[PDB]
Parts: sequence; structure tokens; C-alpha cells
Amino acid sequence: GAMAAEMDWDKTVGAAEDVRRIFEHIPAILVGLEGPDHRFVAVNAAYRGFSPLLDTVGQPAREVYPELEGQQIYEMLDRVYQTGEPQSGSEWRLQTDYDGSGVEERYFDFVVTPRRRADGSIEGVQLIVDDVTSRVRARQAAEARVEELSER
Amino acid sequence: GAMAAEMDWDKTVGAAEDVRRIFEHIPAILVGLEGPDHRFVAVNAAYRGFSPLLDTVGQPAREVYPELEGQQIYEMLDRVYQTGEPQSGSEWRLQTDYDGSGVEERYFDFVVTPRRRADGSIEGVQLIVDDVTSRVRARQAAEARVEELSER
Ligand SMILES: CCCCCCCCCCCCCCCC(=O)O
Ligand SMILES: CCCCCCCCCCCCCCCC(=O)O
Repeated sequence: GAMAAEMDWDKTVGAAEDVRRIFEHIPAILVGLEGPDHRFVAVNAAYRGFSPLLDTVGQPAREVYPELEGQQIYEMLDRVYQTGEPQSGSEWRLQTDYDGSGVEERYFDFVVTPRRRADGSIEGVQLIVDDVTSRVRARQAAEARVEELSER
Repeated sequence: GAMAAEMDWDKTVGAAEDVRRIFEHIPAILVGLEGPDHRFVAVNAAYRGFSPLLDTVGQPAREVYPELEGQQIYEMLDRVYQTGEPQSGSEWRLQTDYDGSGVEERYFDFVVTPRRRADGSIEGVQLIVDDVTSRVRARQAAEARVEELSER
């Protein structure tokens, strides 16, 4: 059959206002960024609940979490934006100020992909993030316990 | 300070067209459902790629995956929609036809939450889903391997 005509977004994805309300309430940290400076363009309630430091969308990510410039993150995002090669991480240990209580260590699982405009050029990136800090800490505590029982 | 006025969605979440584009391309299976019949209202490329059986949004989920009526799923969704109590699952083993190749077993991690309208009443639910079938099968194969090495 002939190649499919342009996507009918309303039918295939959902109406824009509905999709925004659902995105806002998806029970996972979701983030969309745009342009070569990785400006926040979409963030949901989960994101803002875990990291309430972001005011309105629009800022380059580096201005919100500058310490991550020492931890490969913006170099990584650049690569995705430039080459289109997606990336993921399992339990990446990162240190920055997430909620205004001070710099701290958190662990993250994530997947990041590029986003293309109609002509095929990359306009930004988006990610799912899982804050696994408490789960890593629980695993560590459980290991400490079995270590202690086995030693005594 | 006074209570905050109504959310400025454009500034807090993102512009509706932008947010829909980002939702569509989030590297995770995302699904929003509306009303007491759990009608699909938002689905992304990841969802449609893993389960290409859905045509346009709008159908009750039960019509697409009817077998799951034998596997607690619609009773679970009803509970979330009725009571507002969110639910999650780790490696739930479910059998239905996901891609038109026939009924098969898949394993899922998920989180499902309700979605409220302005007056506080629940208008639907939404979920993140992680298809963990291949990871469960890999774990099983690795266990079978250590079992066999230890037995010989
Ligand atoms: C924030 C820049 C995007 C880079 C994505 C790499 C994955 C690490 C996520 C760290 C960003 C801040 C974490 C936000 C939510 C949280 O602390 O759980
Ligand atoms: C399909 C709507 C019901 C949602 C209820 C529980 C979510 C876990 C079960 C997901 C079943 C559909 C899976 C589609 C994507 C895939 O097969 O990876």
C-alpha cells in the first residue's frame, strides 16, 4: 500500500491538552529538553516533586545543576543531541543540589533519546529517570546485615 | 504568602504541543486512560512499538486485551479509578495478544495512579510500564547455567 500520510497526532497519540495533563501526572520522572543548551521544555509533577529547584521551564539544564559538569552529564547529553545515539545508565551516582538542602549523592537509572524535527535534524532530547537512591541504600544495608550475621 | 493562583501550565509543565511531542518520544511505555471503561486517551511511540494492536485512541482497554479480565487487571484499574489508591506491580506475568502474533506471556513492572479533574473527582488513570520479559528470561537462563555448573 502507499506510504502513510502525515501522522494524525490527535488520533495516534492523543489530543494535545489531554496528553499534557497525562504527562504531568505520569508516575515517573519525565523530562524534555530542547536545543544545544539543553533547555528545560517539559517537566512533570514527579520531576518537580523530586527536584523542586526548577522554576518555569526554559533554563539550560547546566544552570540548574552546574556540578554535573564535573560528572560527564552535559558531555553525554551533547553526544545524544549531536550524533543521535541514545544513552542509558544504571545506578549512575551523581552529586549536585536537587532540592535546595545542599549537594548530595543520588543514584539514577535513565534512558535518553534524541528528538527530531520534520527534516530529520535533532531539536532536543528527552528522558525517563528513576531515582534509585533509596533502593541502592537498602541493598547496601541488607548486605551489611548478612555480612554481620555471617561474621558472628 | 497567599495560596498560589491556578497553575500556569505553559510555564510549569510546558506548552501543550511541545509536551505532546516529548510524551510521544519518551523512551518508556506511557499510557493514559479515561473514564470508568479505561479508554485509551494518550499513548506514545514506545507503547505502540511494543503493542502495535491499538489503532486510534478511544477504545476501552478491555476490548484490546480481553484475556486480562482473567488476570485481575481491570479489577485493579477499577480500584484505582474508584478509590484513588495507586497501585504498582513487579514482574506481573500476564498472558494476552500484544502484537498480533498470538497470546503469549510477558512480564511487567508498572505504576498506575489516578487523575483528577478540577473538582477533585477522578477522570481516569495513567501508567508507566516496563516490559521486563527479556530480562526475566535472561535471569532464568543464567540461573539454569549456574545450576548446571554446580551439579557437574
Ligand atoms: C538534569 C539534567 C538531565 C541529565 C539526565 C541524566 C540523569 C540524571 C538525572 C539528574 C537530574 C536531577 C534529578 C532529578 C530528580 C531526582 O533527583 O530524582
Ligand atoms: C493495557 C492497559 C492495562 C494496564 C494495566 C497493567 C499494566 C501492565 C500490563 C501491560 C499490558 C500491555 C503491555 C503493552 C506493551 C508491552 O507489551 O510491552
